[PDB]
Amino acid sequence: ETVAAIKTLIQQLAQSTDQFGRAEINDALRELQYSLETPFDTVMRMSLDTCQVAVARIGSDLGLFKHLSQCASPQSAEELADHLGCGRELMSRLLRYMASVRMVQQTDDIKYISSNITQTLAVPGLEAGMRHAFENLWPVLMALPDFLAERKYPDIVDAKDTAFQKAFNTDQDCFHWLATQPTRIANFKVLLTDERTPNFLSTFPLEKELGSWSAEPEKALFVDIGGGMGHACIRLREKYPNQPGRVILQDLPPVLQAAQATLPLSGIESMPHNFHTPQPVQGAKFYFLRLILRDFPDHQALEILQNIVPAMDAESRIVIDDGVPPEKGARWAETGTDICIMSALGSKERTQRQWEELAAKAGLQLQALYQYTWPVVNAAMVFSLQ
Amino acid sequence: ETVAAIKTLIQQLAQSTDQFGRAEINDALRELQYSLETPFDTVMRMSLDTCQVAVARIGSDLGLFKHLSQCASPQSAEELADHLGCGRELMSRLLRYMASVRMVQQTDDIKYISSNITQTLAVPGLEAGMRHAFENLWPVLMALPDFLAERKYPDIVDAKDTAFQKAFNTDQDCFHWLATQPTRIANFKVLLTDERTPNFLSTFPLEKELGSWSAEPEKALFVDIGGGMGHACIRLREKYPNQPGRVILQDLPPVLQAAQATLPLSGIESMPHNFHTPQPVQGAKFYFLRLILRDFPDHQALEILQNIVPAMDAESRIVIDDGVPPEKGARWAETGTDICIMSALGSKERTQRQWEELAAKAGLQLQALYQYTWPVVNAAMVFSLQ
Ligand SMILES: Nc1ncnc2c1ncn2[C@@H]1O[C@H](CSCC[C@H](N)C(=O)O)[C@@H](O)[C@H]1O
Ligand SMILES: Nc1ncnc2c1ncn2[C@@H]1O[C@H](CSCC[C@H](N)C(=O)O)[C@@H](O)[C@H]1O
Repeated sequence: ETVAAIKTLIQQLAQSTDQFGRAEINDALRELQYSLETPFDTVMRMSLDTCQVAVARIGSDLGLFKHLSQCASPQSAEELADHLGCGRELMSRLLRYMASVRMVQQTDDIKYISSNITQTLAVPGLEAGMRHAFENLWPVLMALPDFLAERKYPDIVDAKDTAFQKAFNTDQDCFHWLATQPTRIANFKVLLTDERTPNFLSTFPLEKELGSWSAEPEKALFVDIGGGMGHACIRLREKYPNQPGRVILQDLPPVLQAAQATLPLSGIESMPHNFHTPQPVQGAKFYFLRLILRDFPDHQALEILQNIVPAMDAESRIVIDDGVPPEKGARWAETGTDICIMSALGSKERTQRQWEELAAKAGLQLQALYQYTWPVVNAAMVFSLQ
Repeated sequence: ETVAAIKTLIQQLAQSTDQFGRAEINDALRELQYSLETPFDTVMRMSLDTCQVAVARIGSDLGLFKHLSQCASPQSAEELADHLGCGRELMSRLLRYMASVRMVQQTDDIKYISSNITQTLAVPGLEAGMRHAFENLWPVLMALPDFLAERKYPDIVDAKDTAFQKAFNTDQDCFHWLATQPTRIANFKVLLTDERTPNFLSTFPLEKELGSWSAEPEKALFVDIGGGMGHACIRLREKYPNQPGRVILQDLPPVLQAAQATLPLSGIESMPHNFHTPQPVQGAKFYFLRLILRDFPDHQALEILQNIVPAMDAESRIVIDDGVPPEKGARWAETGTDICIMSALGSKERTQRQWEELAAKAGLQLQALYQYTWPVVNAAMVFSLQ
């Protein structure tokens, strides 16, 4: 059949390229889908695609993805239902739906095996992002249209006056509201254990950027500001095991104690630091900010940069590792993020020119930009004092 | 470039087939996307694809899609913002996101024109379907995971005990509650103006099913039970304009009122009738139920059928026009519908065997099954007395 032939050739093209080529193919397949659906199909697609997150959250509550990924033969719906404690008819209907969207696979004797998506949802860090989206993002998006209608469609600029405050009936911003929320801290801390791949070290020419700087007598090579579990520090020490200089993970105390389990015995310091205060480490080569500034409106993002600038020597650099969407033709993964951080945080995705304008207000100029993902661009941008 | 070549060749294959083949290709493109995405891509897709309904809702509130679909030239974001009463920065970011998911088209000089999806969302009945998804379906899906956990995963069979009651904090079932909400019933009435295509008359062998039936003296040929705007009656009269016999649209008076604008001035009777009460028309050739019975659990669906059966002749037929999902390999459109109607109405999609089991409890037997859509199957099922 022509359908089998299409799948075979796209599969073969996909395996004949790298992860960025496969991402480009997937965006093309998505664009083809939208161009080819009928009007009624469009409305059905938009209506039913919301089911995926709800049904993933149920499968996660039942432990279904973890169980199915460990099974060694196809499982019947009754076997899964009786094992996980689910009603037989309910489980059979959830599995039929999951099979239709490849969350599981259905065999021709109507049994079930894991798919690539089953394996994904069984990973704690990824499972946690799905649960984050259901419990924290969905309420904000559900509130955005009426929030904007009430306020007469304002440009959102303040983290304490956006859809989040209407959706959760609070007056705090996300950061502070979450502390008051037991169940959501546990999922968030699990979320921080996910490590995105690839990372900036795949294209960052660290030796070229070192240049005229010296680690002697005891200077810091790398200060990871808000570095979470410290994945950037770990990958840096791993890739450049012979480069001298302190490598310092900076974050809040509760996150730093969680990171102790995973950090190496030696080579990475843990330093409690609130990045809304002056940077304590002086003259470091790289002050590193990964997925930090995108969570803040320009006013607060600027204050974070101004808190680092007085610690910089002439050879110091601020490295912002973040999304850099293009000026036109932006893709859904970076425009969707923009709407979400608008609605929850009052912040925004920034083009290269918007990053430069923000950094110029802190006294900085862009020296170099090292993309490491495509077609949705994440880049390490290297800034020095003007 | 490979991506351009894939789009060219899929587009050419799509143009060469019919709507059923294009739907087959679209399901295959979806399956390829899901198998080719990375684990991180899966979570981002699940997370962000719900932005689409939220942003469509906003563009609907602003009249954006209706406006853009009437525009004779590309519009800048500033021109749209100022025309529609939206903040310029807000409108720019919404348009960028809409273009990235083909809800509009962005030009090379960063202006905006209608896409196929813009035109769809400008259609009142299709727009109303999207607004229904946002305001009615979304809160029920949002409530389903916690509802199932509280009741430890029951099999849902009661229309007054499902996620709908939790989501809207009421003890009414969905049908009664909707009537007490003026803006929601108003949207619903616009929703009824959308006419699905193709319809059952494309494969229904009317003359063979009629045989020698005579309309003499006063008999009805076609009774459209819960017929809405009467599309099935209108199409029947248009395709067989010389077939004698009355054609009767039965619904509740508020819906029949909205139908008068569209009905032909002669040939179709509007008869108020509650299908939970005994059927007034005796001895009709066809009692027609399109997309009625899937809205009810088996007990209440049985009673609707039992209200008709005493009116039937030996020649009378009940025609159920509804989804007939396969025993295996069902598609996302028909399984996702099953999960939505579970959560909001306590009902279910039914396989052919499940329809026959239900209809036998009313003393009916299946005589013919006429599919008219593929690969998601809708069929007219013709039942007679045992
Ligand atoms: N005021 C503050 N001072 C220092 N760290 C903060 C902070 N507010 C939030 N954070 C931290 O900022 C991080 C945001 S997510 C961390 C992402 C990390 N840079 C990475 O790419 O791996 C969290 O670890 C959180 O604990
Ligand atoms: N108790 C009742 N008696 C008669 N009609 C009812 C009813 N409850 C709901 N309805 C009607 O049933 C219809 C369901 S949707 C309409 C579907 C229609 N058969 C078609 O496909 O074209 C609505 O028009 C609604 O007004």
